[PDB]
Formats: sequence, structure tokens, C-alpha cells
Amino acid sequence: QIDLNVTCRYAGVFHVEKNGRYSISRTEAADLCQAFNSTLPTMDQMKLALSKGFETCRYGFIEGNVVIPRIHPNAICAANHTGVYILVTSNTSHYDTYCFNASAPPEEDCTSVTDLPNSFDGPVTITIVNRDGTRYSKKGEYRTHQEDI
Repeated sequence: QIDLNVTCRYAGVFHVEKNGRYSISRTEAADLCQAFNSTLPTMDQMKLALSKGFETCRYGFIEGNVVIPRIHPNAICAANHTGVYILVTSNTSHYDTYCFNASAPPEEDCTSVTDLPNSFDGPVTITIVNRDGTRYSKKGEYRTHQEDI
């Protein structure tokens, strides 16, 4: 069973938490985004997302780096840095992910995500979990690297 918690989209950019916080690899992140018909964001898209009001208190993959977008300074979220803060030093490889959907509205889309459109045949119950609690489930798979499984 896999629970994927999603935020609102901002300029098409959203945060995905898979079950436990920080349990996704780089290769899984890419696979996951792919299941949403999305891609790992470029820095520039992430900068745009941020300027429209996107912030989280969780580190996550983009294309090339691990980042956390911050608008409002906070002691436990990136130590009061603001902007798209790049993670510099870490021992470990697992974080959350950000994904980018080019088809999303240009601003805040807080409507509910109701499908993992591009997931493939598999045995896992995959549940998408919105912040307002609304859920969509399907039996399938999205991971293409065996070590991720």
C-alpha cells in the first residue's frame, strides 16, 4: 500500500510525500512524477512556483538538486533562509519530491488531484491523498528500478 500526499499546484509545481517523510530516492522521484504526467522541476520553474506563493517545510528533489522553497522565515524550515534553498551537505539520499505539471493552471490550483494518469500495471494499492483529505485509489505500479522495490 502506497500513500502519496500532494499539495496544491503552484505554476504547475507540487510537493509529493510518499508514506513516511523522506523515503524517496532520486530514481523513484523521477518515476513518481512520471506517473503524474509530470517531470522533476527545473530551478526556474521552482523559482516561479515560489513567487506565486509556494512554500513547504520539507526537502525534496528537483532536476539536479534537493531544495526547499521558503517565503516566510522559519527556524525549523531551512533555518530562516528564504527563496529556493538548496540542500548542501547531507549523508543520506532519501527525501520527498517535487513534480511539475505543465498543464496545470498558472497560479495556485488547490483543487483535488483525482488520478495517477500514467501509472502502469502492478499489484500496489496506490492512494493519492489531498490536504483536504479527499482520496483516489488504484491498483498499479510506477517504480521502474528494482532496487527501489
